[PDB]
Amino acid sequence: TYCVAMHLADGLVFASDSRTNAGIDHIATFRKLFTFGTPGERLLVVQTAGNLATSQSVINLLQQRIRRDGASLLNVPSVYDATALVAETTREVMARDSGNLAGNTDLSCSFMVGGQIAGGPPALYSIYPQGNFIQATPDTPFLQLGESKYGKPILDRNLTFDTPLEQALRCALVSFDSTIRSNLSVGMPLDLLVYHRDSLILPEGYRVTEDDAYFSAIRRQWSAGLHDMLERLPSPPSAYN
Amino acid sequence: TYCVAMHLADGLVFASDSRTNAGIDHIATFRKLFTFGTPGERLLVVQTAGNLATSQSVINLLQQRIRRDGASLLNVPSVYDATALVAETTREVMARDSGNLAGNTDLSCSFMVGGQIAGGPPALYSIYPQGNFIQATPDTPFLQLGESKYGKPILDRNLTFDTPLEQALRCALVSFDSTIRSNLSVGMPLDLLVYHRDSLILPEGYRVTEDDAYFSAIRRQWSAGLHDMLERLPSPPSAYN
Amino acid sequence: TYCVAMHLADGLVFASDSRTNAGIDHIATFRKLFTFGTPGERLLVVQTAGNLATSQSVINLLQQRIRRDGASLLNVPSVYDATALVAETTREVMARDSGNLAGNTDLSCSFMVGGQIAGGPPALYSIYPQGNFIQATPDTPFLQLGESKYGKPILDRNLTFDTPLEQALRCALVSFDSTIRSNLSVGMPLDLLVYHRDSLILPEGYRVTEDDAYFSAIRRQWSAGLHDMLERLPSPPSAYN
Amino acid sequence: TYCVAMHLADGLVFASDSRTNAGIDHIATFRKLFTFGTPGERLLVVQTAGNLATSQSVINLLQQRIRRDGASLLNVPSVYDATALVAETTREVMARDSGNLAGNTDLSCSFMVGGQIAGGPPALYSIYPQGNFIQATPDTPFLQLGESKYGKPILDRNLTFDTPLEQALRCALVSFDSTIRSNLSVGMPLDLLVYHRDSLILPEGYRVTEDDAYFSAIRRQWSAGLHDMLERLPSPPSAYN
Repeated sequence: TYCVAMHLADGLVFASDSRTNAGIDHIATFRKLFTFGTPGERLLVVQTAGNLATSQSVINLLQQRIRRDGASLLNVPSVYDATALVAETTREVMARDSGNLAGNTDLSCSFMVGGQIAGGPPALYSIYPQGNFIQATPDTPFLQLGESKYGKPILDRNLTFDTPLEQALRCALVSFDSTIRSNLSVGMPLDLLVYHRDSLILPEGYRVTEDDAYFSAIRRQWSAGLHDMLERLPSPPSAYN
Repeated sequence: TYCVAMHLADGLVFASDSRTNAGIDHIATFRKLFTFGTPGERLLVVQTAGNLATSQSVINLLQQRIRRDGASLLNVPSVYDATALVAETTREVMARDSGNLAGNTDLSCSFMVGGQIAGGPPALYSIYPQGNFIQATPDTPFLQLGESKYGKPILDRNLTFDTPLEQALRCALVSFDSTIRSNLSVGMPLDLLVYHRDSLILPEGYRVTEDDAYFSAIRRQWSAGLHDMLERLPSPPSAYN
Repeated sequence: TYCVAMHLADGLVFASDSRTNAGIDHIATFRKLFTFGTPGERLLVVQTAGNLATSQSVINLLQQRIRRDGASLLNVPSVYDATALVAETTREVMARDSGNLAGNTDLSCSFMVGGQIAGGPPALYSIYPQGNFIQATPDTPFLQLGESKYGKPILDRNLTFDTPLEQALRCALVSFDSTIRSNLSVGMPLDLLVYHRDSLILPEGYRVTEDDAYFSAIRRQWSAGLHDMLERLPSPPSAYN
Repeated sequence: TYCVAMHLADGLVFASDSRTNAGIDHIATFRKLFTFGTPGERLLVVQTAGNLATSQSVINLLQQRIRRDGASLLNVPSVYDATALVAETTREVMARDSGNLAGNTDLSCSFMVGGQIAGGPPALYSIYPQGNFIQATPDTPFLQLGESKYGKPILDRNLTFDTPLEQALRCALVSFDSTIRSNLSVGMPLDLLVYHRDSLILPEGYRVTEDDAYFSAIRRQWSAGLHDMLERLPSPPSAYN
């Protein structure tokens, strides 16, 4: 479980893995990036991390309620209020499943909610286990969920509010490369989605499998590059021994 | 997180850092100085300190509500009432996020609200974690938020109601210099804003980065100065050993 | 005294004369169209007809109270509530000036209140002498105050919800043309204001004087037109004598 | 925080310190003596003690309302009614700030209100935390707020209704001397005001700083005096051991 989302000058970029702890000795693939919207009016993306049961219930309820007269991700007036609604829904799910039977088992999960609603700029939020959330800004334009320390440095080094989408995406992919190599809880397939500021369309998004020609290639290149750079760095002086 | 605001004879000066505790192992840059107003009618500045999620929500709601028929920072009749509105909004945010899920986590934050509305003098208030507030006066013309003990002495020593703006700003910068050296929770970039009494314009404000020529220079000078004065102070008499 | 307001698909159009009965042998010019608002958040227009003293007092109190912590035209959450507030204020003024000293003199006046507040469509109301009101709709998209029968037919004939603003304004002007010719209590200068749906700006509005090139011209063309049509109408048959 | 006020045959004398508890680790200077009036018609003085936020709000509202059609310190018909108005205002402030958010924090404060309105004698009242008040009389011609036990004896010993103003003031200063030495919560600068019975002018008042020549001198003299008297008092008889 590792998710990243970026809010940049030109729009939004989302990327999630799929490897999921579904119980003991049951590791499995589950999508962690979901889209919602009406074309020409709004796009919203929700990413998930943490307890599967909880996050599934949350997503499921959001879907059921879309087709119902009352508060829903399709009528909510701002990306803020969408984020709040997700949080609200999370609280509701935690209330029900909590009891003596759950015991000390940890039901918490976290989300990212981003997108654009007609008539206001695109936005991106991250909801914490405890249900309070923060918004990405130009000074802090990307947010992560899950197992994210491994792939943070490359984003810290290169990403800024002005990074174009194609390059941000690329950057995200390298982030996943390092993460996958160094932590087995993270794993392919990946799910990506790129959204263009003010387009107000629902992009289809894309799934990166094991076999993906492009992702295989940039991994091979990135390795060769790192290995090169390392050999062509100077040796430590006398002093260092 | 360290913010300072001054209300002086000639106007207002505001300065904030940007380093922000956004969770465990996630320290990040977030603007802590926000401006609002209509040119020729009003300027209001809000500074933030404390819990990111809470303060962000508060600022976000104040922005959404500006573009809405009802109480807002643009229609409020006095700087006092602006301060009250911020506080009012804070209460509202605390009410919603509070629950079993937050648990013992500390959601409190503090604010400064200052500026000028057409037809009355400029004013500056500070709102405490508990939602009650105080007003800066000629006898107590500056107020601080956050991690402020480190840089308080220089202000206590030099600042008064009659200090001109350029000098007050300079003074503030030295305050930040000492603070940054002695406490890692405070950090650049800094955000400044100077407002001239009765101008009723929205100044663009200015951001001080790591690279800033002027700020680098006065830090280097101030160090040299202190080091000099210290060596040229006399030795303690016989008595002291 | 003659005022017209229209609520159309593309926005609002307001127009008022200025000739005012201010006592015996004291006929005078007074503005009867007043604007209020905060740019990017709301526009409200109030038009007046009836007793000068009363309407002036009403408008004056609304202005004073704008700059005061409490109910005011700037904080009121809807155009409806604005209208209600105006009415509320009117009642308050009538209560105070009523007494034995006024005697049988007629202190009543009427108002139109229209505009747009952020987050809801534009609206237009008319308040009657007795303080109860009605709202213009697509089927009845214009409302009049004062001496309005003279210029009603041209509006009834041509104006509809879908009439564009430039044409509605033109239509209003022809309404004033006929009125001014046929009733001395109505008189120039006129005051106009056009507001574009969802613009949320405060238009400067425009004053039509005696000298106005455009208004002089359309009056001259309209006359010539009417005179033509009249001569080219057929004669009544034998039967009619 | 220590304030004294005296109502004497020749007029009124007011004196306040300025040291103020404004939060934890934030002790600061705030004026605690405020004047109001119209020359040739009235003088009113308000002194404050207790919670800063509360008292500031009270004073602030009294100022705002002076410039507004309704009950205010400038139109109120007697010093009594002025006192009542201050109390009334205090209640209003306590009502608003009270809630769950304040919690158990202590928002109370106390005031003195004294002065003279044309056509009646000067008067002096003290308002208690609970909003009920008492009036100084010839038999009890001074009243204190704040930390007042330290400097009470010198007033009890020497002050009476017939004490002239210059001597009463002097007496007050000695009161502050002892208080300042024995309690750190009280501190300079001090603010004084002397008002002459029937003068109906607004005296400018005077601020006593750390550096004040006269106050430094009488402190030095008073010390020397006390030390002298003490050494020249007789020894206790045999009996006492």
